[PDB]
Amino acid sequence: NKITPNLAEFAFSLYRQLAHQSNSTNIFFSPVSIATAFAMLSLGTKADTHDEILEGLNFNLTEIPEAQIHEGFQELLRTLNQPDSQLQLTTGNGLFLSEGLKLVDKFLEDVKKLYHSEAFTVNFGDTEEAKKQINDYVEKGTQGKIVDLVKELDRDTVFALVNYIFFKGKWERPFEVKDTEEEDFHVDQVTTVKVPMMKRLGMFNIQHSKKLSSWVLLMKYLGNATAIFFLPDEGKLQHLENELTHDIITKFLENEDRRSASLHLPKLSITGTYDLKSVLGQLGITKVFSNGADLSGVTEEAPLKLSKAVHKAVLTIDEPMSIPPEVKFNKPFVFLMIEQNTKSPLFMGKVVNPTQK
Ligand SMILES: CCC[C@@H](NC(=O)c1cccc2c1CC(=O)N2)[C@@H](O)c1cccc(Cl)c1C
Repeated sequence: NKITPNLAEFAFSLYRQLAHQSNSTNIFFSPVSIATAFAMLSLGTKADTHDEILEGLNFNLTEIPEAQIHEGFQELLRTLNQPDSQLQLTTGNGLFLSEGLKLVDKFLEDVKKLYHSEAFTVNFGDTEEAKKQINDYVEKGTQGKIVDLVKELDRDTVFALVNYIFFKGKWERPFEVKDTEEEDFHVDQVTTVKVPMMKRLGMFNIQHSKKLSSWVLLMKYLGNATAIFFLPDEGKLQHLENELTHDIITKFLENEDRRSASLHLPKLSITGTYDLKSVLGQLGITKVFSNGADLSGVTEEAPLKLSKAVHKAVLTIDEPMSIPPEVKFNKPFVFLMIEQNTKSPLFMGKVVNPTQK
Protein backbone atom coordinates (compact mmCIF):
# COMPACT_ATOMS: atom_id res chain seq x y z
CA ASN A 1 0.00 0.00 0.00
CA LYS A 2 1.26 3.51 -1.03
CA ILE A 3 0.93 4.84 2.56
CA THR A 4 2.74 1.91 4.29
CA PRO A 5 6.15 3.80 4.38
CA ASN A 6 4.43 6.79 6.03
CA LEU A 7 2.66 4.58 8.59
CA ALA A 8 6.04 2.87 9.32
CA GLU A 9 7.69 6.27 9.98
CA PHE A 10 4.71 7.27 12.16
CA ALA A 11 5.08 3.99 14.12
CA PHE A 12 8.79 4.72 14.77
CA SER A 13 8.20 8.39 15.65
CA LEU A 14 5.49 7.47 18.10
CA TYR A 15 7.42 4.50 19.51
CA ARG A 16 10.62 6.58 20.08
CA GLN A 17 8.71 9.40 21.79
CA LEU A 18 7.17 6.88 24.25
CA ALA A 19 10.48 5.03 24.79
CA HIS A 20 12.25 8.39 25.44
CA GLN A 21 9.66 9.31 28.13
CA SER A 22 10.32 6.21 30.27
CA ASN A 23 12.72 3.27 29.80
CA SER A 24 10.87 1.10 32.42
CA THR A 25 7.35 1.09 30.86
CA ASN A 26 5.56 -1.28 28.54
CA ILE A 27 4.60 0.18 25.16
CA PHE A 28 1.67 -1.14 23.09
CA PHE A 29 -0.19 0.85 20.44
CA SER A 30 -1.55 0.63 16.90
CA PRO A 31 0.16 2.96 14.43
CA VAL A 32 -2.50 1.95 11.86
CA SER A 33 -5.57 2.59 14.08
CA ILE A 34 -4.31 5.96 15.44
CA ALA A 35 -3.35 7.23 11.95
CA THR A 36 -6.70 6.04 10.49
CA ALA A 37 -8.58 7.93 13.28
CA PHE A 38 -6.64 11.19 12.65
CA ALA A 39 -6.79 10.94 8.79
CA MET A 40 -10.58 10.55 9.28
CA LEU A 41 -10.68 13.59 11.64
CA SER A 42 -8.69 15.58 9.01
CA LEU A 43 -11.75 15.51 6.61
CA GLY A 44 -13.52 17.94 8.98
CA THR A 45 -10.49 20.25 9.34
CA LYS A 46 -8.99 23.00 7.10
CA ALA A 47 -5.79 25.06 6.57
CA ASP A 48 -2.94 24.73 9.30
CA THR A 49 -5.18 22.56 11.56
CA HIS A 50 -5.55 20.06 8.69
CA ASP A 51 -1.90 20.22 7.53
CA GLU A 52 -0.54 19.76 11.06
CA ILE A 53 -2.53 16.50 11.40
CA LEU A 54 -1.28 14.90 8.13
CA GLU A 55 2.34 16.13 8.64
CA GLY A 56 2.05 14.72 12.22
CA LEU A 57 1.24 11.30 10.65
CA ASN A 58 4.50 11.63 8.57
CA PHE A 59 2.91 12.61 5.25
CA ASN A 60 4.94 15.24 3.41
CA LEU A 61 2.17 17.35 1.76
CA THR A 62 4.54 18.86 -0.82
CA GLU A 63 5.14 15.29 -2.25
CA ILE A 64 1.93 13.27 -1.74
CA PRO A 65 -1.50 14.53 -2.89
CA GLU A 66 -4.25 14.38 -0.26
CA ALA A 67 -6.45 12.18 -2.50
CA GLN A 68 -3.80 9.41 -2.46
CA ILE A 69 -3.59 9.53 1.34
CA HIS A 70 -7.34 8.97 1.77
CA GLU A 71 -7.39 6.33 -0.97
CA GLY A 72 -4.53 4.55 0.81
CA PHE A 73 -6.42 4.60 4.14
CA GLN A 74 -9.68 3.40 2.45
CA GLU A 75 -7.80 0.52 0.73
CA LEU A 76 -6.18 -0.39 4.09
CA LEU A 77 -9.61 -0.43 5.78
CA ARG A 78 -11.03 -2.64 2.99
CA THR A 79 -8.24 -5.17 3.72
CA LEU A 80 -8.75 -5.05 7.53
CA ASN A 81 -12.56 -5.47 7.12
CA GLN A 82 -12.31 -8.79 5.18
CA PRO A 83 -14.10 -11.79 6.84
CA ASP A 84 -10.92 -13.66 7.94
CA SER A 85 -9.41 -10.43 9.29
CA GLN A 86 -12.72 -9.55 11.13
CA LEU A 87 -12.54 -13.03 12.80
CA GLN A 88 -9.45 -11.93 14.78
CA LEU A 89 -9.47 -8.11 14.52
CA THR A 90 -11.99 -5.56 15.74
CA THR A 91 -11.29 -1.87 15.08
CA GLY A 92 -13.37 1.25 15.59
CA ASN A 93 -13.62 5.01 15.95
CA GLY A 94 -16.25 6.83 17.90
CA LEU A 95 -16.75 10.58 17.51
CA PHE A 96 -18.86 12.14 20.27
CA LEU A 97 -20.17 15.58 19.51
CA SER A 98 -22.13 17.96 21.72
CA GLU A 99 -25.91 18.01 21.09
CA GLY A 100 -27.19 21.29 19.63
CA LEU A 101 -24.20 21.65 17.28
CA LYS A 102 -25.29 21.94 13.62
CA LEU A 103 -23.27 19.12 12.00
CA VAL A 104 -22.04 19.15 8.40
CA ASP A 105 -23.73 16.29 6.51
CA LYS A 106 -20.72 15.78 4.15
CA PHE A 107 -18.42 15.10 7.15
CA LEU A 108 -20.85 12.50 8.62
CA GLU A 109 -21.24 10.83 5.21
CA ASP A 110 -17.45 10.74 4.62
CA VAL A 111 -16.80 9.40 8.14
CA LYS A 112 -19.28 6.47 7.70
CA LYS A 113 -18.67 5.65 4.01
CA LEU A 114 -14.89 6.14 3.72
CA TYR A 115 -13.68 5.36 7.25
CA HIS A 116 -16.53 3.13 8.57
CA SER A 117 -16.62 5.17 11.77
CA GLU A 118 -19.62 6.24 13.86
CA ALA A 119 -20.52 9.78 14.90
CA PHE A 120 -22.76 10.27 17.93
CA THR A 121 -24.51 13.24 19.46
CA VAL A 122 -24.18 13.35 23.29
CA ASN A 123 -25.12 15.62 26.23
CA PHE A 124 -21.81 16.94 27.59
CA GLY A 125 -23.83 19.03 30.16
CA ASP A 126 -23.80 15.77 32.19
CA THR A 127 -20.08 14.90 32.11
CA GLU A 128 -20.59 11.67 34.15
CA GLU A 129 -23.34 10.38 31.84
CA ALA A 130 -21.41 11.37 28.69
CA LYS A 131 -18.37 9.39 29.98
CA LYS A 132 -20.71 6.42 30.63
CA GLN A 133 -22.22 6.59 27.08
CA ILE A 134 -18.74 6.74 25.48
CA ASN A 135 -17.53 3.71 27.51
CA ASP A 136 -20.75 1.79 26.76
CA TYR A 137 -20.10 2.30 22.99
CA VAL A 138 -16.53 0.90 23.36
CA GLU A 139 -17.75 -2.00 25.56
CA LYS A 140 -20.54 -2.89 23.09
CA GLY A 141 -18.05 -2.64 20.19
CA THR A 142 -15.54 -4.95 21.91
CA GLN A 143 -18.12 -7.41 23.40
CA GLY A 144 -17.09 -6.52 26.97
CA LYS A 145 -13.30 -6.63 26.42
CA ILE A 146 -12.65 -2.87 26.89
CA VAL A 147 -14.34 -1.23 29.91
CA ASP A 148 -14.02 2.20 31.64
CA LEU A 149 -11.70 3.41 28.80
CA VAL A 150 -12.39 7.12 29.51
CA LYS A 151 -11.61 7.56 33.21
CA GLU A 152 -12.18 11.34 33.28
CA LEU A 153 -13.80 13.99 31.06
CA ASP A 154 -13.08 17.71 31.21
CA ARG A 155 -16.02 19.92 32.27
CA ASP A 156 -15.84 21.97 29.01
CA THR A 157 -15.75 18.91 26.65
CA VAL A 158 -17.66 19.52 23.38
CA PHE A 159 -15.98 16.84 21.16
CA ALA A 160 -14.32 13.51 22.03
CA LEU A 161 -12.67 10.89 19.82
CA VAL A 162 -12.16 7.34 20.96
CA ASN A 163 -10.06 4.91 18.99
CA TYR A 164 -9.83 1.25 19.82
CA ILE A 165 -8.40 -1.95 18.39
CA PHE A 166 -8.69 -5.49 19.68
CA PHE A 167 -6.72 -8.44 18.31
CA LYS A 168 -7.34 -12.11 19.06
CA GLY A 169 -3.92 -13.68 18.60
CA LYS A 170 -3.53 -17.32 17.54
CA TRP A 171 -0.60 -18.92 15.67
CA GLU A 172 -1.58 -19.81 12.10
CA ARG A 173 0.54 -22.99 11.97
CA PRO A 174 -0.84 -25.96 13.95
CA PHE A 175 1.65 -26.84 16.67
CA GLU A 176 2.06 -29.86 19.00
CA VAL A 177 0.52 -28.24 22.14
CA LYS A 178 2.51 -28.58 25.39
CA ASP A 179 1.76 -27.42 29.00
CA THR A 180 2.46 -23.66 29.39
CA GLU A 181 5.04 -24.17 32.17
CA GLU A 182 5.53 -21.14 34.42
CA GLU A 183 8.99 -19.66 33.92
CA ASP A 184 11.06 -16.70 35.11
CA PHE A 185 10.91 -13.44 33.16
CA HIS A 186 13.82 -11.12 33.95
CA VAL A 187 12.23 -7.63 33.95
CA ASP A 188 15.57 -6.23 35.12
CA GLN A 189 18.62 -7.26 37.27
CA VAL A 190 16.63 -7.43 40.55
CA THR A 191 13.05 -8.00 39.28
CA THR A 192 11.68 -11.37 38.13
CA VAL A 193 8.00 -12.25 37.44
CA LYS A 194 6.44 -15.63 36.49
CA VAL A 195 4.95 -16.10 32.99
CA PRO A 196 3.35 -19.08 31.20
CA MET A 197 6.07 -20.18 28.76
CA MET A 198 5.43 -22.43 25.73
CA LYS A 199 8.50 -24.59 24.86
CA ARG A 200 8.97 -25.63 21.21
CA LEU A 201 11.65 -27.34 19.12
CA GLY A 202 11.11 -26.76 15.41
CA MET A 203 12.04 -25.03 12.15
CA PHE A 204 11.52 -21.32 12.80
CA ASN A 205 12.04 -18.09 10.94
CA ILE A 206 14.70 -16.94 13.37
CA GLN A 207 18.11 -15.32 12.95
CA HIS A 208 20.65 -13.37 14.99
CA SER A 209 21.15 -9.86 13.53
CA LYS A 210 24.61 -8.24 13.79
CA LYS A 211 23.20 -4.75 12.87
CA LEU A 212 20.53 -4.93 15.56
CA SER A 213 22.54 -7.03 18.12
CA SER A 214 19.34 -9.08 18.58
CA TRP A 215 17.66 -12.41 17.89
CA VAL A 216 14.87 -11.68 15.34
CA LEU A 217 11.93 -14.08 15.23
CA LEU A 218 9.03 -13.92 12.79
CA MET A 219 5.76 -15.74 13.57
CA LYS A 220 2.51 -15.99 11.64
CA TYR A 221 -0.94 -15.48 13.19
CA LEU A 222 -4.58 -15.95 12.08
CA GLY A 223 -5.97 -12.86 10.34
CA ASN A 224 -3.06 -12.46 7.89
CA ALA A 225 -0.76 -10.97 10.54
CA THR A 226 2.97 -11.55 11.01
CA ALA A 227 4.70 -10.62 14.27
CA ILE A 228 8.38 -9.77 14.41
CA PHE A 229 10.08 -10.04 17.83
CA PHE A 230 13.45 -8.51 18.54
CA LEU A 231 15.22 -9.94 21.58
CA PRO A 232 18.19 -7.67 22.32
CA ASP A 233 21.59 -9.01 23.43
CA GLU A 234 22.68 -8.10 27.03
CA GLY A 235 22.78 -4.29 27.37
CA LYS A 236 21.65 -3.71 23.74
CA LEU A 237 17.96 -2.71 24.06
CA GLN A 238 18.65 1.02 23.41
CA HIS A 239 20.96 0.13 20.47
CA LEU A 240 18.18 -2.08 18.99
CA GLU A 241 15.55 0.73 19.29
CA ASN A 242 17.96 3.24 17.71
CA GLU A 243 18.99 1.02 14.78
CA LEU A 244 15.47 -0.03 13.66
CA THR A 245 14.42 1.18 10.20
CA HIS A 246 11.59 0.42 7.76
CA ASP A 247 14.04 -1.04 5.19
CA ILE A 248 15.58 -3.38 7.81
CA ILE A 249 12.09 -4.63 8.74
CA THR A 250 11.15 -5.17 5.04
CA LYS A 251 14.25 -7.41 4.58
CA PHE A 252 13.15 -9.54 7.58
CA LEU A 253 9.60 -9.94 6.11
CA GLU A 254 10.90 -11.02 2.72
CA ASN A 255 13.17 -13.75 4.22
CA GLU A 256 11.66 -17.25 4.34
CA ASP A 257 14.82 -19.11 5.51
CA ARG A 258 14.21 -21.26 8.57
CA ARG A 259 16.44 -23.04 11.01
CA SER A 260 16.12 -25.54 13.88
CA ALA A 261 15.70 -23.81 17.26
CA SER A 262 14.49 -24.54 20.81
CA LEU A 263 12.27 -21.57 21.73
CA HIS A 264 10.72 -20.46 25.04
CA LEU A 265 7.75 -18.16 24.10
CA PRO A 266 5.70 -16.38 26.77
CA LYS A 267 1.93 -16.57 26.29
CA LEU A 268 1.30 -12.85 26.99
CA SER A 269 -1.77 -10.72 26.58
CA ILE A 270 -1.02 -7.01 26.39
CA THR A 271 -2.79 -3.66 26.59
CA GLY A 272 -1.93 -0.03 26.01
CA THR A 273 -4.00 3.13 26.69
CA TYR A 274 -2.89 6.60 25.61
CA ASP A 275 -4.04 10.18 25.89
CA LEU A 276 -3.52 11.14 22.25
CA LYS A 277 -3.70 14.91 23.01
CA SER A 278 -0.50 14.59 25.04
CA VAL A 279 1.29 12.07 22.80
CA LEU A 280 0.36 13.57 19.40
CA GLY A 281 1.07 17.11 20.69
CA GLN A 282 4.73 16.07 21.08
CA LEU A 283 4.60 15.00 17.37
CA GLY A 284 3.33 18.50 16.36
CA ILE A 285 -0.45 17.86 16.29
CA THR A 286 -1.72 20.66 18.53
CA LYS A 287 -4.05 23.03 16.57
CA VAL A 288 -7.03 20.60 16.41
CA PHE A 289 -6.96 20.38 20.25
CA SER A 290 -6.71 24.25 20.73
CA ASN A 291 -9.28 27.10 20.74
CA GLY A 292 -7.94 28.14 17.30
CA ALA A 293 -8.93 24.81 15.66
CA ASP A 294 -10.35 24.97 12.17
CA LEU A 295 -13.03 22.29 12.39
CA SER A 296 -15.43 24.07 9.96
CA GLY A 297 -15.79 20.80 8.04
CA VAL A 298 -17.47 19.30 11.17
CA THR A 299 -19.57 22.36 12.14
CA GLU A 300 -19.85 25.65 10.19
CA GLU A 301 -21.27 28.17 12.70
CA ALA A 302 -19.97 27.38 16.23
CA PRO A 303 -16.40 27.24 17.59
CA LEU A 304 -15.14 23.68 18.04
CA LYS A 305 -12.03 21.89 19.24
CA LEU A 306 -11.18 18.24 19.89
CA SER A 307 -11.26 18.19 23.70
CA LYS A 308 -10.40 14.52 24.24
CA ALA A 309 -8.69 11.78 22.17
CA VAL A 310 -8.03 8.33 23.61
CA HIS A 311 -6.45 5.19 22.07
CA LYS A 312 -6.80 1.74 23.52
CA ALA A 313 -5.06 -1.31 22.03
CA VAL A 314 -5.66 -4.88 23.26
CA LEU A 315 -3.99 -8.18 22.25
CA THR A 316 -5.16 -11.41 23.88
CA ILE A 317 -3.77 -14.92 23.14
CA ASP A 318 -6.80 -17.01 22.16
CA GLU A 319 -5.70 -20.69 21.54
CA PRO A 320 20.55 -31.97 12.92
CA MET A 321 22.86 -33.80 15.39
CA SER A 322 24.18 -30.50 16.84
CA ILE A 323 22.16 -29.12 19.84
CA PRO A 324 20.18 -26.28 18.20
CA PRO A 325 20.25 -22.70 19.59
CA GLU A 326 18.11 -22.19 22.67
CA VAL A 327 16.37 -18.80 22.60
CA LYS A 328 14.26 -17.72 25.53
CA PHE A 329 12.04 -14.67 25.27
CA ASN A 330 12.42 -14.26 29.06
CA LYS A 331 13.50 -10.58 29.25
CA PRO A 332 12.38 -7.24 27.64
CA PHE A 333 11.78 -7.50 23.89
CA VAL A 334 10.57 -5.14 21.14
CA PHE A 335 7.87 -6.12 18.60
CA LEU A 336 5.96 -5.15 15.46
CA MET A 337 2.80 -6.86 14.11
CA ILE A 338 2.41 -6.36 10.37
CA GLU A 339 -0.66 -6.97 8.18
CA GLN A 340 0.60 -9.29 5.38
CA ASN A 341 -1.39 -7.85 2.38
CA THR A 342 -0.60 -4.16 2.96
CA LYS A 343 2.68 -4.58 4.96
CA SER A 344 1.15 -1.98 7.40
CA PRO A 345 2.18 -1.83 11.08
CA LEU A 346 -0.93 -3.04 12.93
CA PHE A 347 0.89 -2.83 16.30
CA MET A 348 4.22 -1.79 17.73
CA GLY A 349 5.63 -1.95 21.21
CA LYS A 350 7.87 -3.44 23.89
CA VAL A 351 7.23 -5.86 26.74
CA VAL A 352 9.29 -4.72 29.80
CA ASN A 353 7.05 -6.08 32.64
CA PRO A 354 4.48 -8.70 31.58
CA THR A 355 2.57 -8.29 34.86
CA GLN A 356 2.44 -4.45 34.57
CA LYS A 357 -0.81 -2.62 35.42
C1 LIG B 1 7.52 -13.77 22.19
C2 LIG B 1 6.13 -14.28 21.81
C3 LIG B 1 5.03 -13.39 22.41
C4 LIG B 1 3.64 -13.77 21.90
N1 LIG B 1 3.28 -15.15 22.35
C5 LIG B 1 2.59 -15.97 21.55
O1 LIG B 1 2.25 -15.63 20.41
C6 LIG B 1 2.21 -17.32 22.04
C7 LIG B 1 2.94 -17.86 23.11
C8 LIG B 1 2.54 -19.07 23.68
C9 LIG B 1 1.47 -19.78 23.12
C10 LIG B 1 0.76 -19.25 22.04
C11 LIG B 1 1.12 -18.02 21.47
C12 LIG B 1 0.24 -17.80 20.28
C13 LIG B 1 -0.64 -19.03 20.28
O2 LIG B 1 -1.52 -19.28 19.45
N2 LIG B 1 -0.27 -19.82 21.28
C14 LIG B 1 2.51 -12.84 22.37
O3 LIG B 1 2.38 -12.94 23.79
C15 LIG B 1 2.76 -11.38 21.96
C16 LIG B 1 3.41 -10.52 22.87
C17 LIG B 1 3.69 -9.19 22.53
C18 LIG B 1 3.33 -8.73 21.27
C19 LIG B 1 2.77 -9.60 20.34
CL1 LIG B 1 2.34 -9.00 18.76
C20 LIG B 1 2.41 -10.91 20.67
C21 LIG B 1 1.73 -11.79 19.64
